[PDB]
Amino acid sequence: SHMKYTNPRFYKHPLFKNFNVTESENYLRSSTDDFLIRKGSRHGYCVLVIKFASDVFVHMKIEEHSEHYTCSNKHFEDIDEVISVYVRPILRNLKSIKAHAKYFNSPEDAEKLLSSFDGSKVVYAFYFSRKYPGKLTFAYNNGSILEEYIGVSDMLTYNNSTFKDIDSFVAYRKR
Amino acid sequence: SHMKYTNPRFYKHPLFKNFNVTESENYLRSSTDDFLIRKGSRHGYCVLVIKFASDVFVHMKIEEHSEHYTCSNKHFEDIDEVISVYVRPILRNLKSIKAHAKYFNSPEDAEKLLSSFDGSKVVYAFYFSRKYPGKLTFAYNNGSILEEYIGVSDMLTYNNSTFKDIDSFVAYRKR
Ligand SMILES: [Cl-]
Ligand SMILES: [Cl-]
Repeated sequence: SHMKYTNPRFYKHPLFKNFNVTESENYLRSSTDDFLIRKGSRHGYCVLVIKFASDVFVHMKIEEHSEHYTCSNKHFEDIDEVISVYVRPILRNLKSIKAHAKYFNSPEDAEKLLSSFDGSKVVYAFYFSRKYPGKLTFAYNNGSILEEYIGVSDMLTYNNSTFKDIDSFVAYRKR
Repeated sequence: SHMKYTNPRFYKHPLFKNFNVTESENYLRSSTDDFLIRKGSRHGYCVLVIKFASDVFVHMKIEEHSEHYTCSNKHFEDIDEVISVYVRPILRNLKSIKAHAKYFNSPEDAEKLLSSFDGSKVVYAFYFSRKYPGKLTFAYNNGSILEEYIGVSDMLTYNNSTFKDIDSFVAYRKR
């Protein structure tokens, strides 16, 4: 935006925390909280921080305009609407992902399974990307270990395609 | 919105036509043009009208706010951005759809094919919905003629799932 004479309205919001990047991630590392909204380094916006895992954080710019907000190219009546329409279904998604039989917490620890490969079947694992916070890595071994990125929003997104959960993704990916 | 003292900015836009619903569809029926933006019946917005077929028109509210516009829950810097980001890929989609081997122009005329059913295979056809302008009807005969709606945006959307074209949709739907 450009600067206004009044405090940004999101300052008054209960989810708004006066944190920078490190403080947000710190606070989230040791909180039960899954997300917060922090201050942006320049005027006009705050930033939604969602903890994907202990060391995976997603920071999304939320812009404040005269009545509405915008977040990820979508438009929202208020911050509460960002949370219900946008954040909760992400969390619902993250919950399923980490419940999955085939989800692991580290690449390093999804390592064991990928190495157990006989030649009998494709071995595959899932773990969140640290190189691209917000991506789920689909890793598989068919002879060589390959990797693919899946987007994590309210759905799982893979190239053109879109999935409610890992299961349906798996179904599509094989056949 | 509520009323302002200045003309809505979209009046100045070259794609804006001072038409109501009938005039828009009329004009589109007999134009080579695929879409236009028309006046809304109340303040604060114009309406994108896309011709899907001779008697299928999709009307989408485009709201004008102080600098940005909104259309289908998405946010746009200007009307031009609505067109490139939103309308052209719809048109690219519509083009493919009507190119498809399995697309027909009327339900009535996708009737022949659905009746040719032997028992040898599932017979299926595609045609745009008139009951829900903006939907593509996927019709199939496996014993009885069933129907399903696919959304037409930049992608084809079917329940949870999303497709670039009919072909990949077909692939998914069978197996
Ligand atoms: Cl707005
Ligand atoms: Cl805006």
